[PDB]
Amino acid sequence: SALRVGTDGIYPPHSFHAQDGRGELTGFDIDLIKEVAHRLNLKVEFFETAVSGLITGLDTNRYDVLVNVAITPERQKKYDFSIPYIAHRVLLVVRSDQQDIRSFKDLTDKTVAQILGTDLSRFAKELKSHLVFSHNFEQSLQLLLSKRTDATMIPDIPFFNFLERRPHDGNLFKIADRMKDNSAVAFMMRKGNNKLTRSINEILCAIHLDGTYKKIFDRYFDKNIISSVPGCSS
Amino acid sequence: SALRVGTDGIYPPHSFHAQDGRGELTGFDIDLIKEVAHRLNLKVEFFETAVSGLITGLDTNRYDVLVNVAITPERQKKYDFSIPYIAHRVLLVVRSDQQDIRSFKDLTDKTVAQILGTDLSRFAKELKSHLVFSHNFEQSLQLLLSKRTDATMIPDIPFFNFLERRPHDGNLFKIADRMKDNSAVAFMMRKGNNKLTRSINEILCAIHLDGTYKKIFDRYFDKNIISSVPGCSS
Repeated sequence: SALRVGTDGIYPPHSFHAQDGRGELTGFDIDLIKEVAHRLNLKVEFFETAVSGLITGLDTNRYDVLVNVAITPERQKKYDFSIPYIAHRVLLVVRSDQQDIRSFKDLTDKTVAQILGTDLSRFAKELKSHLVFSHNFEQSLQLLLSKRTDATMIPDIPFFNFLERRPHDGNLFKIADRMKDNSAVAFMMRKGNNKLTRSINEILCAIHLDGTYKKIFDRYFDKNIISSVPGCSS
Repeated sequence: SALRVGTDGIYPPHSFHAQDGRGELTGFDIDLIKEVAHRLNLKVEFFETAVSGLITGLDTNRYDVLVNVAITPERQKKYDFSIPYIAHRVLLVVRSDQQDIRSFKDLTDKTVAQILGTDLSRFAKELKSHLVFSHNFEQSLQLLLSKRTDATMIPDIPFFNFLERRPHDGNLFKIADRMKDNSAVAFMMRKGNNKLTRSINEILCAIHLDGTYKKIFDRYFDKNIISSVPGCSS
């Protein structure tokens, strides 16, 4: 009777602690999965783990659901996904006065802040960038400001949240490039609980249809900048 | 050897026969499921079936996949769905001379063309319209133009396709209302069909990532008018 959810609560606006990190867990993905659980007549339990350990807790049955996971073919082979519930676009962020980075290709031989254990850290490695590993988005941006790194590839959702919380810091950063396509994000689960997946999917449609999706979406994000996914019918 | 696909082949641009009905099946959804099948090393076999029998056909095990199905919570209770591959927006279309229909609510006691067996048919009956049953979108619009009905609730994809083929007719119609959300569209399967579903999903991700999705989409649709879904990551 519990839905067990793994997350790292240092990632606003997805998953963070209220009162500048001192209070209860909150965020878009948190609110959404809690609403799902309640509609399934389940209590939600959260577990907080460093990002580089999130998948292994799922693998070893410490919890059942991971939030905010980008869908990839390798993941689809090994895990089950909900229907997508938001999308992000990857941005190439540099200091506002940087002049030698105009594309993802220019990251070769440059120093780049990425989160250990992520797909973007692997892409940076494959580009022959020089990586400095950060604990989260905030730290990636701070490494860029301090000049430890010259760039960071960061999804739009957290970057724009950063700009809303710290608008006077905005002038220190610019977007040099961005991926041509966005990427679907879903809840990720172990293979072999079709029943749970379908139930989550069903409730997600209901949440779109009665306006609850929009209410949770508008609590965290600006619809002029961040993409939603399509709604449902019936 | 074969992927068995049910479709109704009088629905451009989704599924239709080349050379004015005489040639091969083609269309956005057709090309896409053929490309999926191809990457799975399967031959495709199409079972042409009227809209009113598409979902019952699937119940009846006459084929394994249905194309171009809107996701709804009732459907997700009973069937499996792939991740969404396109979205449509339901429009309320009337003649440009109509004076008394300004919302979906105004369809009570009006005569409306809808297709037997669809959610929009059911909606029309709930509103207490008088229903004139159409056999496809083309006939829904012709019933409207001929004044045998005063409205049809129709998705944007086929409506704009109609205008594209009749480039001087835009002024014969107006959109009086539209649903507040667009609607996710996916492949539908019998429940239990979890390995086929996974396979289709991994393949859909691949098609987005290598640009093939964009290629098929641009073949049929104007991206300034029709919504796509998010891409994937790797």
